[PDB]
Amino acid sequence: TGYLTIGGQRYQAEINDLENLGEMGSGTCGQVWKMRFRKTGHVIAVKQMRRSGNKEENKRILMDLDVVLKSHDCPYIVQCFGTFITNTDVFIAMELMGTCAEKLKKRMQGPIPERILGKMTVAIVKALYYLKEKHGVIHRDVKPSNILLDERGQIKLCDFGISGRLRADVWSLGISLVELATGQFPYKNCKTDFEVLTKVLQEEPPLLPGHMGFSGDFQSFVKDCLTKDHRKRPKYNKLLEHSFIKRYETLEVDVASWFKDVMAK
Repeated sequence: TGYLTIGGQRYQAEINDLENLGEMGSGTCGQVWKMRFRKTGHVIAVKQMRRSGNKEENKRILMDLDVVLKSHDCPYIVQCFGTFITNTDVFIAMELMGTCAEKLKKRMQGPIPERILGKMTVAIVKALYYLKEKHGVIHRDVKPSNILLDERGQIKLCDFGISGRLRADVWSLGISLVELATGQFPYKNCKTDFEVLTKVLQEEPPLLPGHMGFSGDFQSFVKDCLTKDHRKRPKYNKLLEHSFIKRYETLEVDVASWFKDVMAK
């Protein structure tokens, strides 16, 4: 707070040291800017919390930050370099990611390959397990717009603005994987949230289709995530033993190149 820690080293800085390269996200958990140090050109993400802002949004920004600051030892969660508090704003400095999984989907204009989703699942399951085990934290909003990738191949979870302390996170992962694997949100034509809830309860889980070349491992994993009965739905420690996860923990996947190629389309 008032200076930044990067590489485990402290650098004095202030908001005036940064130039604004424009907005990357806003709306649910604050305005996020891409920003650049005026003297070096190095780039970071900066979330801005306005003192005069919507009070509910400010409560979300602050919960998210609380979790990010707690999670400095988790490599699957975006890291915070520090904060600047002015009379009118709070600026939260964070490591810049390349884009979210939702944008990759839209750019791809179709299915994201299993191998990429394998890496993604590993990272995201580990992020959720860390949050749960270390912090008693549940995310409550896992979805492609909250999954961040970069040109180095890294994958992280973000936006814990409505995370609760003390089930359905696993379900939201399963759904996100089906969405990304097919390029179709399985609750596409639902006009209303309540409609989506009725489908979740009344219909069979939206499993991965059988004739797209998905491995049995990937199909099994998704089917486990999408188990409607919570007594049957695996704990994270058991999902981390799943063969799908074991495969991609080890497997060499060039997510970095994949990502650069997609971002060139």
